[PDB]
Order: sequence, then C-alpha cells, then structure tokens
Amino acid sequence: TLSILVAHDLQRVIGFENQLPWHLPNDLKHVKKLSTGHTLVMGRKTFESIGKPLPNRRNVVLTSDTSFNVEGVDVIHSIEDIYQLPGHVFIFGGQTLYEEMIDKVDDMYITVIEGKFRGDTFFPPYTFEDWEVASSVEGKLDEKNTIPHTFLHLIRKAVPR
Ligand SMILES: NC(=O)c1ccc[n+]([C@@H]2O[C@H](COP(=O)([O-])OP(=O)(O)OC[C@H]3O[C@@H](n4cnc5c(N)ncnc54)[C@H](OP(=O)(O)O)[C@@H]3O)[C@@H](O)[C@H]2O)c1
Ligand SMILES: CCC[C@H]1c2ccccc2C=NN1C(=O)/C=C/c1cc(Cc2cnc(N)nc2N)cc(OC)c1OC
Repeated sequence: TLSILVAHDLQRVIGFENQLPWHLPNDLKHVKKLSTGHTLVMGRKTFESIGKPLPNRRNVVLTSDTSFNVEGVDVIHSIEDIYQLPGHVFIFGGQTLYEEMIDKVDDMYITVIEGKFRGDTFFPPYTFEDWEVASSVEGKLDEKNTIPHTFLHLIRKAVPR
C-alpha cells in the first residue's frame, strides 16, 4: 500500500519555518501507531527538521544530494524509487512530496487540525468528491492536547460507468 500521512489545518497549512506550527502530542502518537513496523518516505527538509531517524520503522529520504548518508536512513534520488519499496509505504512530507504524490497514493491518513495557524508550507487542495471517508474520529482533548483535531482515513474513489 502507498499512503499519505499528514496533519493540516483548516487552511491546509502543514508547516512553518521547517517545524510543525502546532504542539499536539496526540498526533505524533497517532503517527507512531500507524507507521511503526512500516516505511516512511520524506523529503530532505522534513528529515532535517526531525533531526534523526524515527525508531522501529524504515526511514527513507528523498534528496538530490548524492553525498547524503545518515546511519539508520535509506536514501532515494527519484520519485520512481518509491514504487520499489516493499510493504506499507507512508508519504511523510513535506509540501513537495505531497504535491508529487497526492495523485498517486491509494489512500490518505489525514489529521485535520481544527484551527488557523501561520504557515509557509501547505498540503495541496483536494475534494471529498474524489475521496471516501473510510473513517473520521475526533481526537480527545486534555491538558497536553488542547487543539481540536480529527483523524481522517480517506480512500480514493473509483470513477465508474
Ligand atoms: N503537518 C504534517 O503532517 C507535515 C508532514 C512532514 C513535514 N511537514 C513540514 O513540511 C515543511 C517542509 O516541506 P518542504 O516542501 O519545504 O520540504 P520537503 O518536502 O520536506 O523536502 C524538500 C526536499 O526533498 C527533495 N525532493 C523532493 N522531491 C524530489 C525529487 N523528485 N527528486 C529528488 N529530490 C526531491 C529535495 O531535497 P534536496 O534539496 O536535498 O535535493 C528538496 O529540496 C516543513 O515546514 C515541515 O515542518 C509537516
Ligand atoms: C509519540 C511518539 C512521538 C514520535 C515517535 C517516537 C518513537 C518512535 C516513533 C515515533 C513517531 N513519530 N514521533 C515524532 O516525534 C514525529 C515528529 C514529526 C512528524 C512529522 C510528520 C508528520 C506529523 N504529523 C502527521 N499527522 N503526519 C506526519 N507525516 C513532521 C515533523 O516535523 C516537521 C515531526 O517533528 C515534530
């Protein structure tokens, strides 16, 4: 399977100054649960922002940098390389990767952050006309998680007739 994994706000902001605009531990927990034991594909900037590989899954970084070498990280230099990765592959960001992959993925795991943040990077526009809501679950709010958010699993609709 090839899936998008992303959190975006009400205006599709995903990032600001190479960081997530929001502090929302529950979403990182969500990401962890979905991707553990599988594969994450991310652009070079997204990787540098995280700083190191995420434990207990395959970390793949797309970059044109042929000198790129990081212990625990696998490197690719082409979008086409993604299709050769075995197992469940999650497109993990950032804007460039999403733009390149949104027309190609089977489904998307989207956390809608129910707020308006300042951003400098965005998820591409999409329409629910094209995407079936396989599930929609409200995130629980509390001390550490104070921004309303919704976990969507969207699956690409087939064009019939
Ligand atoms: N809210 C979310 O769920 C979510 C998910 C992850 C990231 N984000 C965020 O998204 C932002 C960054 O997005 P971004 O677009 O500016 O950077 P990015 O997509 O993470 O990575 C950009 C880079 O990946 C490369 N790349 C992309 N396509 C390539 C291709 N076809 N062939 C070779 N290399 C390719 C390049 O690396 P080189 O320049 O080294 O060649 C490129 O400059 C941040 O603010 C960050 O925090 C948020
Ligand atoms: C609860 C544990 C936290 C932890 C972790 C620890 C150990 C092992 C695995 C993981 C799984 N991911 N975890 C992270 O810190 C990831 C953080 C992160 C991620 C994303 C990607 C992402 C962000 N959000 C969404 N919805 N999609 C996404 N694709 C982007 C980031 O910066 C731009 C991140 O840094 C803040």
